[PDB]
This record gives sequence, structure tokens and C-alpha cells, in this order.
Amino acid sequence: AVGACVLCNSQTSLRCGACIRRPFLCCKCCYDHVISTSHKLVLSVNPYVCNAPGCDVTDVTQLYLGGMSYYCKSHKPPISFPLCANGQVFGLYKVTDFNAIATCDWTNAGDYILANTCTERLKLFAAETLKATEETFKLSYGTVREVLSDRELHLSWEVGKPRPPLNRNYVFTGYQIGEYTFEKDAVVYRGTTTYKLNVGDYFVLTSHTVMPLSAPTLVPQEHYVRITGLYPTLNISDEFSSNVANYQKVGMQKYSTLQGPPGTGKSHFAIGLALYYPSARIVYTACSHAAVDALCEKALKYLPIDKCSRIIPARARVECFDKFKVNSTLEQYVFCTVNALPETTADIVVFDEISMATNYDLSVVNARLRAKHYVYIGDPAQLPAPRTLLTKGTLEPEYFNSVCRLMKTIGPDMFLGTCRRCPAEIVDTVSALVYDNKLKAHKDKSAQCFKMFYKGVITHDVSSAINRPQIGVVREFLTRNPAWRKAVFISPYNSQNAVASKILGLPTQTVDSSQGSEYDYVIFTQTTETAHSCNVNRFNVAITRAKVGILCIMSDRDLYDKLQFTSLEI
Ligand SMILES: [Zn+2]
Ligand SMILES: [Zn+2]
Ligand SMILES: [Zn+2]
Repeated sequence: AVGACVLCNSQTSLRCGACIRRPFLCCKCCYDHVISTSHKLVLSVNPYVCNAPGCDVTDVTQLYLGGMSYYCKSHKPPISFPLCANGQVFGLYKVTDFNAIATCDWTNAGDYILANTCTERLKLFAAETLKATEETFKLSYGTVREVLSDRELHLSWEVGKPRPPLNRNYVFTGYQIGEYTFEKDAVVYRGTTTYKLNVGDYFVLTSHTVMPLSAPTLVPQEHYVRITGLYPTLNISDEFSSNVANYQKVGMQKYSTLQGPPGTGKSHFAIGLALYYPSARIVYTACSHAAVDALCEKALKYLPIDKCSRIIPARARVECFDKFKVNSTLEQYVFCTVNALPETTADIVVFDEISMATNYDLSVVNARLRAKHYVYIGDPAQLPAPRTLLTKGTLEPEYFNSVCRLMKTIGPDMFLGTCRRCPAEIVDTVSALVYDNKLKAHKDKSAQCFKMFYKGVITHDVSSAINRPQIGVVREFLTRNPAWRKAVFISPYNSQNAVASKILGLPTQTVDSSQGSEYDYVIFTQTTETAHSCNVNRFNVAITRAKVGILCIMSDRDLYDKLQFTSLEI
């Protein structure tokens, strides 16, 4: 029960029993915390409480030290001194920001802003407090009535508690018969495992214990004068020649940031780093299984298949890359999600899709992976990890995580400025929208990029929006543009996606789940004109999925006018 103060590192024996993480606080800092918040319980070898029989006084400001025990004003002996005096709480070895992180409920965007602009140690405490606050709430949200078929169900809920939204962010566990997701009387049930399940089975949200954090989100930066710990090859392929200047900067710094807009070659950069440093052992990590899978696919073409291994938790979350040797931690090239990372060492660590990472994830990576060099690849102009507790305000990219903050304040170390995937109409649009006209297009205009302003009629299934007339507009477009039936339908709402799947028969994806993918033809309906559907990062992701053509049914005049597409009438 002896440690370092979370604000001043000054050693102390006092903890705050009211904070959910019970951090160590120094005599001065613990004082400033109890007099400015409702947190009044102080812990030590023994709890600072009145030891008189039947007394419930726990406020440290109402407690004194008499003998070797603690008492209140009504039980203290004549010879006693106050625990709280001289700007200090009594302990061994005898701020405004810390109070806010410790007492907020993480429902306002200002809470996440403070968690990214504070000192480095407060970032660790905030990430701990946030994840702990997120987990407790899970134990509280609100049974199959009848099985109709092999993919839909009728559900009945528990009495007295609200219903959690039915999407992919909320994964239920049925009863360890596997993890399930639901989507919206009829509801679609999708269990990762095909276990049998009759009427009466109940499902509960899967909770994962929050472990305390110790490693920082970012290691201390170190700049070198020569390539350290690595041996660069001289005969690099001409496919990776343009990255040699930035490849050398990787070996001369502890960490490096790379902002890669869509289609600029992020995975091409990451895989070629292994060819430029052929003797290095590399762990490729990311938050999602799809991001690590994309890095596996690029590796299969360029890296020896016998030196690659994909780490899969027996948790069998989803089907992952099955073309590398499974669960071989000691291989040269290791592909693994952050949550499943083993405790090992590496020459370089590549963290992909950095905008989807939380400050918790940055800490787990540093705690499990000791490496000579870390490279963070991503794009703060794309989508972040969902903060389910955040309901008031929008989280700006500078407050996504420590890495995204640096990319937006001082800029990224390296930048990929040429998009090779999208037609010029899409590139010019997003370049002016979120990239300061610094993103150039390798392709010409395709003349297959169209936009249409059509508000339609907005209906809602609970909280997910639907715009059937916008789908009807798409229907009429398909009958007149037959080559587009191979397109992918994208929208910001799962429900609009479910309706479009039945009416149009196209493959469907949400904008958030389409990040990292690319398709020849994309059809996008904005559905609504909300802050969710008008988010510039979401929109940037949505329209940069197309390789050849895109059709945008717009609800927002601003974003409609900013689209440099040909307008179609109907
Ligand atoms: Zn506290
Ligand atoms: Zn302190
Ligand atoms: Zn008492």
C-alpha cells in the first residue's frame, strides 16, 4: 500500500477509496482532491475511518489521529491531531484537471478532450478510469420467443431494464455457446459459432476485466544520427524506392508517425519496411482483425510465407487469415491484434489503423512489446474507435489519441500524398475537405461519379434511420445503369442497410465497417442530415471506397455542393 503519487510521483501511503481506480495521492495532492470533490474516503494500510464502535464517519476532513487509531470529533481523545491540516492529509513522507477525470461520467466530449490534453500519467489514469467506467455500466442493460428460420428471430426482453441497441458494437454471449450480434418485430441473429439454440436461451453482454495500466501510451522520443539496431539492404525493389528516404527516418527515431489518406499505400509502406530491413523481426499489430488481415494479405505477396504467423485467440472472434502458420509467436513476422498480443520483443513494431486506437490500446502495446522502433500508421481524417458512453458533443480528431493529437498539432513525420484508388473527382473533393488540398490524384476523372440532392422521408427503427424514397431513387437508377448492380450499398445506418438489402439486393455495408475496404462501384445514401451523417471523417471514408464510380444521394446541401460530381435529375 506504498507507491508513487499519480501527479507528482512523490512517494506516499494514501489512496482515494472513492475513485474507481484507487490511485496513489500525495499528502498535498490528496488534500487538494478531498477538499475540491465529493471524494472523502482515504485509504492506507488501514482505512481512514473512525474506529469507535458504531460510528460511520468516513470523511477524512472529520477525522483525527489519536494514539495509533483514527477517530472523529465526537470520539477523539484529548491528545489528537487532525488528518487534514496545513494543506496536507496525514501520511508518510509528509490538480484541477485530476479532479475532473476522477469525477466525470464520460458522457461529454469535454471529458475525452481532458483525457488527451493532460500530463502523460493522467492519460493513463483517464484511460483506466474510462474503461473501468465503461465496464461497470455493462452490468445493467436489459430471451428468444420463437425461432422462425435460420437467420432471424423474435426476441422478448427482461422486465425493469432498458434495451441495448442491436448492432455490432454490443456483443452478447448466449448460454459459452459463443458470441452473438443482433440487428433490427423481426430481428436477425448472427452467432459466430453455429451452436444450437432453442426457445428460452438467454444471452448476456461479454465483459472483459480491466487490467491496471503501467506502460505509457507513447514511449519517450529518442532521435538518432544513424540507423540503430537495423541493417538496411542496398538492393531494394523498385516498388519501394520512393519510401527509402522515409524508411531511413524510421531507423533514426524511436517512434514515427505516418498520415496515410485512403489509397495512398499504407500497407504497401508497412510491408516494404521488412524488405528494406530484411533481417528484422516484425510484429504487425492493430485493434481489429480486418486491419491485421489486410497487412497479412500484402505480406503474402512480398514476404516469405514460412516466416509469417497469425496469432488467433481461441476466443474465435471472427474468421481470420488462414494461410500463415497459426499461433507461432517466435516467427520473424507476427500478425496479431492488440488485445491478443503476447509478451515478446521485436526489432520494429508497426501499429496500423492508428485512428481506431484508444489510449488504452497504446498502453497495452508498450507493456507487451519492447522494441527498438515503433511506427504508427493511420489517418486522423478517418474514423475513430466508438466511445459508447459519449453522447453529448463530437470528438475531434486531435482528441482521438496521443498519436492523432501529434499529427494534428505539430503534423506527421511522413505523409503519403498520392491517392491511387479513387477517381480524381473523389480525390479533389476530400483533398479540399480534410487534407488542405495536399492530397493529389493519380487517376483521372472517371466521369462515373454522380450526386443527387433528395431529402426523401426519414423513418426510424428505434434509433437507426431509414430513408425509403432515397432507396427508391437508387432503384430507378439501377434500372437505367445496369452496370451498377455490382455496386456496394453504403449508408451511415444499419437499418437503412437492411431495407436496401431487401429492396435492391446489393451487398451492404455501413460507412464505419467499410473503412479499409475498396470496391469498384459504391452507392451511398446519406439517409439523414444529422451530425452523425454529416461528420466529415465519416463522409471522407464513405466516398473514398470507390475505385471507378460512386453515386451519392445527399440530404445535406453543404456536403452536396462540395461534391465535385456530375448532378443527376429525377
Ligand atoms: Zn477520488
Ligand atoms: Zn502529488
Ligand atoms: Zn466517531
